[PDB]
Amino acid sequence: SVVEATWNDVQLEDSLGMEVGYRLIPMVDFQQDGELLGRIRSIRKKFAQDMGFLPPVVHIRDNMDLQPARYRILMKGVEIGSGDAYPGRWLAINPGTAAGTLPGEKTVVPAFGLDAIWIESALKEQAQIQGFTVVEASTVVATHLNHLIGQFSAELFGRQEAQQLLDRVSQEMPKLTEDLVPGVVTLTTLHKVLQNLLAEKVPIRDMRTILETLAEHAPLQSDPHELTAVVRVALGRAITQQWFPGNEEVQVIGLDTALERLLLQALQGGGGLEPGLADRLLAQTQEALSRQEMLGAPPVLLVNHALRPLLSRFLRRSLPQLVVLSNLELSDNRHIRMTATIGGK
Repeated sequence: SVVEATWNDVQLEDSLGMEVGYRLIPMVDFQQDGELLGRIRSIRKKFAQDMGFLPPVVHIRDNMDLQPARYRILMKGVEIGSGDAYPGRWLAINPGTAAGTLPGEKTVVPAFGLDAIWIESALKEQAQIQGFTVVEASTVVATHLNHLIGQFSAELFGRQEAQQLLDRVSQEMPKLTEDLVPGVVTLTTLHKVLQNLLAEKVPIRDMRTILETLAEHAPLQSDPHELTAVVRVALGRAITQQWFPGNEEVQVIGLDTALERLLLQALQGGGGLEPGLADRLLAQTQEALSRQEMLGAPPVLLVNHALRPLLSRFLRRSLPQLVVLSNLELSDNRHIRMTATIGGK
């Protein structure tokens, strides 16, 4: 080569990254406009003021093995999503209800999970008025990034990100922090708690309540999978108001009184559930899920407080659409009504 090899030639693995074909470099250009880097900043901003932490910088490099207009989205090196985005063009998408068609390569685009037609620039006002939603091309990439962050936010929330958060908390209630870590709770434990929380879509903007609650219970208990369940109940009014806004009815999914004990039994001296139960749940569970999807009701299962740690650990890795709550985490001022059940069909 021209210049001698130095340690600066060691590229470390990026927490969150992106690779881009040459036809897309113009929208990821530092020097030129950067039509996309604007949209990425707005995602990282609107994520911290919303989910309570700053996602890690998106390291974008180009890679010439890719098609001209293809992007890969990477996490810690592994590709976690990819798609095609064409700069001169726009995208037209039916929300499921519009009528008409249009000229183009019909593609079930990966960013939205809907069917949609890439169209050229001038058909805009017509596509909007036939019933379509018309987006720019950077917006396609950006929207695709945004789903991937809010689906991997548990694994993007690394220990280095937890310390960085602890330092933002520590400048607005320094009392709280000075003696909770590494005093009563080790940063390992705190991180395992906030990660278990981000994992089930539970916002952690209320550090005031999470540290107050830990500092109360940490001396007499230090299993994260146990403190997690107790921070959850501290956040009950906030979790309730997440999936059930207003003070109207609470149309939940529940499980059967016998099935409850069936599992409650398998809990005590069991190291895990047995194979037979397994496949019955997921079918019987997806059964009740499909009813609520027609009725207009949310996908929330409401279980006994000792069953939630493990129905969510078991069901969610198949149907991550599913929210698994606890009767102890709902507000009392709320009217319940189990409008779908998990029993003998």
